Formats: sequence, C-alpha cells, structure tokens
Amino acid sequence: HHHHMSLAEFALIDRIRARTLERDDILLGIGDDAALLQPRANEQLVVTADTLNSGVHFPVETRAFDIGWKTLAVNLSDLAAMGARPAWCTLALSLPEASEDWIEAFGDGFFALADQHDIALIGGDTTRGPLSLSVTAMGQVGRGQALRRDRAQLGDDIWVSGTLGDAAGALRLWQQGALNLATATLLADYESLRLRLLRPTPRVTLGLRLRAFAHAAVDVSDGLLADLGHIAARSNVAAHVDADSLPISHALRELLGRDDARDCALRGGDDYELCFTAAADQRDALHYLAESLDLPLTRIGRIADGQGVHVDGEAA
Amino acid sequence: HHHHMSLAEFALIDRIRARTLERDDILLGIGDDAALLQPRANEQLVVTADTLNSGVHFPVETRAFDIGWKTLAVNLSDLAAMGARPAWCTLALSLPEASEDWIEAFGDGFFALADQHDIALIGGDTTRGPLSLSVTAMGQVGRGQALRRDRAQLGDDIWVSGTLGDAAGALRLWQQGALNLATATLLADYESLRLRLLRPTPRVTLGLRLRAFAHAAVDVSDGLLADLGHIAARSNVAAHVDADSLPISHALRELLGRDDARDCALRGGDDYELCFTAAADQRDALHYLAESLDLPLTRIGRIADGQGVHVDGEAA
Ligand code: NA
Ligand code: NA
Repeated sequence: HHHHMSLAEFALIDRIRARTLERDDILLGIGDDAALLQPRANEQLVVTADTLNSGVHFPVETRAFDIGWKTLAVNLSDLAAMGARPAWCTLALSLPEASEDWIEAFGDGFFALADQHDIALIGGDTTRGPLSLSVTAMGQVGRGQALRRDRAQLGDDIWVSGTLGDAAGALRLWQQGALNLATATLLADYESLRLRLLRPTPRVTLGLRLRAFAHAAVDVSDGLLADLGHIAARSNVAAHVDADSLPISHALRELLGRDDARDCALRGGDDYELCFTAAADQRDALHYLAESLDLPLTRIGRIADGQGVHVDGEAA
Repeated sequence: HHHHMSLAEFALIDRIRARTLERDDILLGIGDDAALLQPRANEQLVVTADTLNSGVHFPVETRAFDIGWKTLAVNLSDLAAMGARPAWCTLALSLPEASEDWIEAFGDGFFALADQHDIALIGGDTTRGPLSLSVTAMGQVGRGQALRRDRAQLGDDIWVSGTLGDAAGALRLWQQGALNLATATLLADYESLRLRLLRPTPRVTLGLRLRAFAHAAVDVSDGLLADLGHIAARSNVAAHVDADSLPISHALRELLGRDDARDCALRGGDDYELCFTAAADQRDALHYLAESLDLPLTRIGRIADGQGVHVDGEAA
C-alpha cells in the first residue's frame, strides 16, 4: 500500500473542477492530472502552511465538516495578517481508513469557507496514516502592500477584531465536561462558544483593507499576549494593553467566571482574529471601517517607548 | 500546546536564509516572517504535494537524513514527470517530541537533495503529532511545455530511465529479515538496494529535456504497470512491455530470484524513475541523451492500437 492519490483521483475532484472552470487563472480540464496556475505578473506570491493533527489541534470527536472548515481557516487567517489576497491551495490528507462519507463531509466544510474567499483547491494528496490535514495556501500581494509585524510606531493605537477568548472558553468547558463538541446544542451561549472553537472566522476582508489604515498586524492564534508580543519584539517597542477594554463576547462573559474569561481573552488559543496598530488619527476611519465590514474593531491599547507586552502597566 | 511554528521559528531558518540570499526571485530578510516570491510572468506554476507518514511510507527505523531526502524526492519526481523546473517548496513537519538533533539531520538530507535541483524551502510548519512530513513543491513551465500523460501516439517506443524494482527489492529483503535499513552495510549489492529504497534519485534534469524528444511521460512510483497504465488509459492506446527488456540492476538480479526480481521490476513501489513514449525516429537522439546525462534510458516496449498495458502480449 501507501499509494499517494493526487488530483483526478481525489474524491473531491468534481467539486474542485466546478470551481476551476470559473477561474481564468487556473487551467484544469476534465482530462488533466494537474492544474496550471497563472500568477499575476506584477504581484508577489506568499505561501503559508499548517498541519492539523487529530487529538492535537482538534479533539478527536470534531466532526468532518468542522475539520474541513478549521483546517483552511488557519491558513486564511495567516494570509489575512499579511494582507494577502488568497488564490490557490493544496490539501494533503492522511486518513487511517478510506471513508467516502467522511471525505465528502470534510469537503463540505472546506468548500463552504473556501468559496467565501475565492481560494481554489488545485491539488494535493490523499494517503494512509494517522488523521492529519496539511494545507498550503498561496496568496498574492502588490508591491510593498504586504502587512508586516515590525512596523508599529510609537504613539500607535492597538486594535483587535471580533472577540477574544471564545475558542479557549469552549475548550475549557469541554475539558470540564460541560460542552459536547460533536453535536449542536440549542443553548445559545454554549453553541456560540462551540462554533468559535470549531469554525473560527478568518478576517480576510479586513486584512485586505488594513494596508490603507494600519502600520503593523498579526493574527491572534496563540493568544493576544503571545501574538502582540511578536509585534512588540519585531518593532522594537512596548505594547500596552488595557485588559478592561478587551472585546469579550456575551457567551464568554456569561459562561466563564470573571478571571477565567479574562485569561481566555489574554492568552486563549485559536481566536484567529487580527491584531493591528494604527496612527491615533485613524480612530474615526477605523470606526467607520468596522461599520462598513459589520465587524467589531476594538481599541485595546497603545504602542510606547520601552520593551515587551504589558497588561495594565506590567510586563512581567 | 499545539502551537504552529512557521518561518523565523524554524530550526532550519539559518540554512533556509543562506539559500534565499542567493535567489533573486525570493525576498526573505533576517527580519522577515514570510518570504515574498516572484514568479516568472510568462511561465505557469504547477504544484505538487505528498505526505510521508512514519511506518506507512517509510519504515520507522529510517534515519532522519533519509526521511528528509525521500520526502523531497517524491515531490521532485512528480515535477520531473511534468517537465517542470522546480522553484520553491514548503515543509510541514509533525513530530511527536522536540528533537533538535533529528531536525538538523533531516535538514541535512532535505538540503542535500534540494541544493542539487535549485529548489528553495521558503516556508512551512513544525507542530506536534505522529511523525508525518508533508511537502508542497512549486515548479514552473513555459507555455505548452508541460509533459502530459495523454499524448502517447500509435507507433511510439516506450522508454524508462534508470533501473526498475530496486526499492521493492530492498523492501522485500528488509521484510524477510535480510536487510537493516538504519545503518550502512559494506556489502555492495545490499547497500545499493538499500539506498534505492531510502534515497531515490528524482530525474529532474531528464524531465527538463524530455519536452524536446518525448510525447508523453509519467513518473514510476506505483510500479511500471500501474503508472504506464495511466499513459495507456489517458492516451486511449495499448502499451506493450517486453519484460525481458526491463532495466534490472546488478544488485537486484544478484540478490533476488528471477521471478521476484521480475515482479519488483514490473510492479515494485517507489522507483521514482520516468517512463515516457517517443516517436520511433528519436532512438538515436535518446541514446545520445542517455550518454549526455550519464543516465540509462532503456527502450522497453511500444504503443499500439488497442487498450491497456500488456506484458509479453497479455493485458489480463
Ligand atoms: Na479555469
Ligand atoms: Na533573495
């Protein structure tokens, strides 16, 4: 055994081709074993890759649709933080056993998210092994248009999209035995947290607009403090966070205690939100942008002389 | 846990940067979290992806250097069969435990092969999980220059590079208890087979020249019959193989019986040779090419009216 199945053999090939037929930058005919891709000549390519392993990056009971969604969402969130326009991706699936129905359901979730951001699956592998999903996503950026982590400026405001800590809250409730991840619950606050863990929303549209407003950006996937820490270190500045200002969802505040909710918001994994810095005179414009996107953008802190990320004045 | 480590955090980042510094199509500075890639404007990109899983695609005792070599070799062999020029790749490593020395040795093998074909590692992931290595390789082709599986012509000769069945022979000897894969042996024929399994040679240089000579091509990784089968099916022709003509190495003939060696050559996994078809009047030129490349090219059969791959006249 150990055969590698590339394109044409993919269980998803019909849905793959349906999407390449409507893309003038992808040549993939019925009788084609690999796609020919046409980059934009004056743009640059950026490439991200992430592997999600069963039991590590998702609880084993996570359903196929949610695995398909989240595997792509991680990569799209990476591309968002660079302000890159998603173009193409590959998918390398390791499965212990053939399961036609599982792959179809995985494809449901993958394409549900992929279609929203016009990223086209154009190749990959299906082979035997412990359940592991590796996605490589390719995006494009105009010259000098990429967002970076090293360009925060003294006096900048710090901003973050969406809400922080929901996924960590769902994970904690699941570990305490209070939340089933494999089925939908009618209890609205639990279901909200469940879907923030299972189906994070990559802020691609925001990322594509931030170049016009922001100085530096990072995606928040290892917790706000860790990821803002990359901005502070790469930019050679201090970052100050006002913990009271953090955007905390209704459900997180309702279902977790004050301290646990705060810890989730500051240090929780897997938010897949965007944290960025902007000149103070962008405040009006960023509030307008949040309304335009129907996406919360919350001013949470400031960039200042010194080093390290601070919470309420303390960097220790 | 479950953190994803991308570029800048890679244990291999110093060797990565040493190689991007000498590539004018890759922008990756010391203070850069992701590379910007510049495609050739008039060329098309093709992308391949393969995952190798411990115990599945390589015996668990395979050493780190050989895992690094073979993981890339699979992808380069895919690119070779398309006549694509390798450009860039990503590497997504799942490791059960941090091991600095293992990753360094893996990098030795990866870069040993990558440097020979001027393919640059430009990103990827390192994360926790059962040992699994997923590589995405990006190559480029001029307009209409890609080799294809569907263009064999009636009357073509069938050709194959190198030798067939060595890797399968080593695997059989290992399964019978006669070959240790984790250490070098001084016994020359065993060592030859061992390295054909552990370190296959992707025929990239051949692939880049075949467009000038060949009609159709495929890489042989699931055995000659399976892979030539793709040419026959996609081209709507019969392929006839003369089994007596197959290139069988000294070591394979010496260490396996006549029947086992024949079965390895016809159906053995993991040769990573190239099988192609060419007009009969290319015979002189292809012998000259083999001399030029110091690479055996062996005429093994013919394309004819009918369907399916035949051995000594039989397609059953
Ligand atoms: Na198309
Ligand atoms: Na360079």
